[PDB]
Amino acid sequence: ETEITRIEVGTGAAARSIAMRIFRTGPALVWLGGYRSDMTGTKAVEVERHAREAGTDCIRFDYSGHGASDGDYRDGTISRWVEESLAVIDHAATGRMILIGSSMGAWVALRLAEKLKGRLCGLVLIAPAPDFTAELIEPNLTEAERTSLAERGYFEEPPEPNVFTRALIEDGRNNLVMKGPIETGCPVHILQGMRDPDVPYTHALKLMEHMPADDVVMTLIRDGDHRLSREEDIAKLKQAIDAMLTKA
Amino acid sequence: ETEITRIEVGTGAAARSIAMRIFRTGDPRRPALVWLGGYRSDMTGTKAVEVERHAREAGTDCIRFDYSGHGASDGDYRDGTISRWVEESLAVIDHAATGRMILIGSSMGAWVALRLAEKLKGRLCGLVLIAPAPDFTAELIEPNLTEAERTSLAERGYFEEPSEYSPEPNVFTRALIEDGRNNLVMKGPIETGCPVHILQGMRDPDVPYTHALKLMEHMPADDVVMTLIRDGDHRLSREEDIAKLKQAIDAMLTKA
Ligand SMILES: [Cl-]
Repeated sequence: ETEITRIEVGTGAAARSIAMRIFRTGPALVWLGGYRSDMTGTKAVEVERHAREAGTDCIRFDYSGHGASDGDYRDGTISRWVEESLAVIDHAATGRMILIGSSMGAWVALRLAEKLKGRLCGLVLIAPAPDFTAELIEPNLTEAERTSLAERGYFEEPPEPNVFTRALIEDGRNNLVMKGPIETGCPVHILQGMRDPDVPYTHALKLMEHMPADDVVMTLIRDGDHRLSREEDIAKLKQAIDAMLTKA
Repeated sequence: ETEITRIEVGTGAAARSIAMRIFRTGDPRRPALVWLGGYRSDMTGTKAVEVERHAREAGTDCIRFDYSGHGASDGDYRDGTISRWVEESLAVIDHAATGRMILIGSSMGAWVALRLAEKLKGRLCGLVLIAPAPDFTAELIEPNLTEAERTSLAERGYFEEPSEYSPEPNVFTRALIEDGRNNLVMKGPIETGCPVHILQGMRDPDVPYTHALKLMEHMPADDVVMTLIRDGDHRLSREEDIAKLKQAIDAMLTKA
């Protein structure tokens, strides 16, 4: 329903076209997706759908190497994808916004939250995966996996296998957000499933511990997995966005 | 405000009178909210009054009562056990809690609510647990007993914890801790037969919020949700905390 518009991010051989779907109603919502997802995913589609009911705009886009944007995802880094998110926000966000980040998008959202001090009114983090290169991937590397990162510059995770590049892991240490106290200046809501097989729910708890006292809430779902895309999971996401909208 | 009525619970020398405050406002199965307070709590406390207020606003009944040795009920709380307080709660439910029930248990009341859910499986259609403290005798007291507290338990049958808010110290008897073992819910799986919502504060000084994670890991993979409040304490009685409590009750009311 919402048509794709595009901006060029980066210069020279790093220049790449970023696809965006900017919805305008008749406090925008901004979506930041996962590591190898795209803006047509279930949760992303439901966020713009929430914007249609709350009478607000919605900003969705695809990272480079994702969805309808240029490039190979194996050439991407957190810095590159943060850059694209900033560029899309500067181009589309005409005012206040609520950042909604899922997994790697939550890591991107937290980096954007620091540079945002439009203005941030709320944070909704879905199965948040901040610092996952240093917190989750690095401590669980087999000696055969790091040998691949040394001789090949990447490693493969077991129908197409996820490839984590050496550059992604190295750039991740320059984008760590759990370096200390995390002041977002806005209410925060975390959605997390206890049966998450990719981001252990304690990782979300560790992230929440790094946030100060003021308005951080977590909805912990006992039977939820990493995607959290069931109808009941989406219902709680919509309620978390509704809470952000009522306190803004 | 709400009239106090009483029922005798137990037989013989164990008989004791339990004070209740029954409020009466889907339609053939009018649900009742049931409050279950914490250790040494009172049915006139902040959370309990708000639960009856929520029932007055939602058009449902409300069942408030005091454990033996608590509030308006007979007895000395130092004579009580989890078994006795589960017993009284079941009797109050059987006498007043008509039809559909949503048990709202705070701290020790959450342990009682989980025991009631096991025994009732009217009928339970929801559990709201505030700062849940299941098995707190074996999980929270026993592992932190000093040598002196273990000795006074053996020598005198109790140990004391001075209170920084009241001149009366807090007492934990050997009977409460021993009988606690016969009431553990977190040994083996927990099945409640009804959706469960947990309210917990990360800054809870009396029940570590990890304790409520352990509780959730013992429950099945179906409709167990926790609202974790970053700056909440154990009381969870601020205006913002009461708000989330009413939201939790309303959510339980929409799922039958
Ligand atoms: Cl209270």
